[PDB]
Amino acid sequence: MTHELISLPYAVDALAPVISKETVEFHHGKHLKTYVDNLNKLIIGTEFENADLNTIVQKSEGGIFNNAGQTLNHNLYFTQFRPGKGGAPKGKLGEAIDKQFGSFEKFKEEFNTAGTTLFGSGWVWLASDANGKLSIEKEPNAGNPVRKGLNPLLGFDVWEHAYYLTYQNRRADHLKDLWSIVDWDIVESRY
Amino acid sequence: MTHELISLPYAVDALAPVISKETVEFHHGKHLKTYVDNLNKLIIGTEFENADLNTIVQKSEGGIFNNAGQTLNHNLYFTQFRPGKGGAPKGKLGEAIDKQFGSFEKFKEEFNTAGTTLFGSGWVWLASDANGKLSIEKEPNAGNPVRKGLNPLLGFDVWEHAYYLTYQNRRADHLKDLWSIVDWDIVESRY
Amino acid sequence: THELISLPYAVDALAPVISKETVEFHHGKHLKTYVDNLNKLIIGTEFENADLNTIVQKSEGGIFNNAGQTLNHNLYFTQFRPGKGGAPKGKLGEAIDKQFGSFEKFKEEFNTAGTTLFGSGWVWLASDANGKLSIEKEPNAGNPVRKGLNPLLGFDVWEHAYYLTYQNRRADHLKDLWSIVDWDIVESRY
Amino acid sequence: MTHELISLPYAVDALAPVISKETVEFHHGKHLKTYVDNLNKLIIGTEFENADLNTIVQKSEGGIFNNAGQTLNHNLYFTQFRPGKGGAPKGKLGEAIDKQFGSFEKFKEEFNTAGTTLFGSGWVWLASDANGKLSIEKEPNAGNPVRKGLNPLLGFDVWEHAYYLTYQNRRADHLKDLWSIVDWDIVESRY
Ligand SMILES: [Fe+3]
Ligand SMILES: [Fe+3]
Ligand SMILES: [Fe+3]
Ligand SMILES: [Fe+3]
Repeated sequence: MTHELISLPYAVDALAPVISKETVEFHHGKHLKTYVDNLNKLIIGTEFENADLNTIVQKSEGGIFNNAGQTLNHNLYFTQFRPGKGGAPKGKLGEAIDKQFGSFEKFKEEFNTAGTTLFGSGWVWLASDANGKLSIEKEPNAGNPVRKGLNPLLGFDVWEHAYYLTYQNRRADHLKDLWSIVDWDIVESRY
Repeated sequence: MTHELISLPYAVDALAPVISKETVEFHHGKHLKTYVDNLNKLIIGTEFENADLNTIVQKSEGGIFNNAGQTLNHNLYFTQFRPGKGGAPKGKLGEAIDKQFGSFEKFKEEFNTAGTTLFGSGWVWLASDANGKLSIEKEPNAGNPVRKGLNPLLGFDVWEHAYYLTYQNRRADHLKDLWSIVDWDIVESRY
Repeated sequence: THELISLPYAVDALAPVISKETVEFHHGKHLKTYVDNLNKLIIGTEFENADLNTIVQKSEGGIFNNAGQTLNHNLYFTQFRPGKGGAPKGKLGEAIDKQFGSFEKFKEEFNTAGTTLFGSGWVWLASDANGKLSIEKEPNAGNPVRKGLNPLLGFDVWEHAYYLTYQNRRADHLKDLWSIVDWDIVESRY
Repeated sequence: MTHELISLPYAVDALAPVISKETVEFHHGKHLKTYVDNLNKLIIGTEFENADLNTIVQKSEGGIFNNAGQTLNHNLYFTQFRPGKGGAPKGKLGEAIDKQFGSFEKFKEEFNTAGTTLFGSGWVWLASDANGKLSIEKEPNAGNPVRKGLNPLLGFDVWEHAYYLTYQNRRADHLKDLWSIVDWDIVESRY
């Protein structure tokens, strides 16, 4: 079986200046493309050869997991952003964030802090369980909450390639700027 | 007339990371407010009391010119930017830039270079004469091309307060980044 | 070949008037550049082996900009010391007093001059041959030695000198500077 | 004790193009400075306030360890390079390599492979034990062989910030180019 490189729902420069055209090209066209190609080559002749992506992330180990996890991570990452959006979440998700975190602003800083204190490469995930309970997951390297049976809602990539060309060492500034391009209509639909 | 501090056509954090929320707050909320306040003070009891800003900039000198010039400069500066824009110019302007500079990319390095070589405080302006001929004007301090009878189209502020909080001494990096927030629709409309 | 002067104090010694981050950028990046540029530009010119003062006195354009800024900062950074301030004594103390009326009066005029300078520049306290004092407003890279005067005390009003801590509050910064001025060093220049 | 930011034994642009002037400015001037500043702040009032770097790396945990390990890692990193060097090792070290590795070229490929396959952020270290035995240690994130009682000889930084501005995703290319700027006289002196 074969996994495909996702098509971006927007132009490569649609997310500037928070995510530059150059970053999109490298992040999507080089990094993600590599994870997809690796995954495809590594699952041949294995029990994951014909499994759906989520099943692979939940059960694989080693190189297969690293590539499958990164593939799922970026697929979700790239499709949750849209220019001219941002703002705050409404409806179901919006209510749960206030109840569990007190307010959207309070949740944002906890999210940002989680992403900033994650040492090295990794991901910060907003996830939920079957009951709708929200949690903030700090996932080192290729980690994803589906491995814990959780539902990944919003993920911020803190691997340096996600922001280096524009922010260099200023990861904190990048995380606070990312909220401006989050399409909550897409995120709410994952809840 | 009473010159007013213009309202921003976007949110204070809309131009991050090229121009951060803090910088917009000080640049617009503090520096520009001071120029407007000083201008309103100095023209009292003078031939400029009831003149429009453009006339003041073309005919004044000394303190009146310094504040009038900075007011006009910043009013044009802040209104020319937008997030999710950038790119290249189109229409006659884009056409004129190619015809007169060879290409947009050549225009940029030439504009960037003028900005980086300006010693001290100043502005670099893309201006047009009555026939649509373009020129790059290096303006020390509060200078503006309208003083030469030209039409100011796009201006980059290289006073250190425009980029210090984020870039410190790296003026060149700041200039390179500015292109990503230029709303060419607005600039084309001035042509 | 000119060198980047060595600070006679720790980088965080002048905080908060001049923060640790500012000293690092002002001295470690800005001054270094003016020096690296001055060395480069004078190579193969009549100023290749002249002394800094003569360069600032005869230079033009690029060479002068970097020369004036190097001399300017050299006197700037070396005129401060933590826990000093106060008032001037001896010769200079009497001069200022006689020529300005009082020290408070002088500080006032000096602050106004610095707040008034539009754009980038330096406000300088200079002295002529007969020890007559004058407050010189120098745009950009200017320095009183150009006019054949003796530079005693200079405040850097380029925005990079205070923006990290004071942003647009230049006046507040100039009022605070007096607290870290080492008058003993200023007297030694008069 | 207050740890200092090490002085570079060469110009900031001496290592270009393998390590650009900008990468040195960001890598040494921003990343290393932050790790040092952070370390100095965290150790105050702790059992490590007066301890030497190696001791801190060997016994500390959490944030102190992360910053101390990165400080030690980078100090050895920046000092082992010199323009106009490279080549192969000689002496007791050049001998030990050829011996337990086959040849310098065979050690190189092995080292390169270690660095390219380390997933996420980390360091690849050539370490020596008490008897002079050589080993290639893959250290994730802030790891250093000193923590294991070994002697660090040559370390390549594979955190993306070490090569992204110039190589972007091409880590393998960067590791290949690193050999050209290694000063074996320095390395040899550590054995
Ligand atoms: Fe990524
Ligand atoms: Fe400005
Ligand atoms: Fe300065
Ligand atoms: Fe590093």
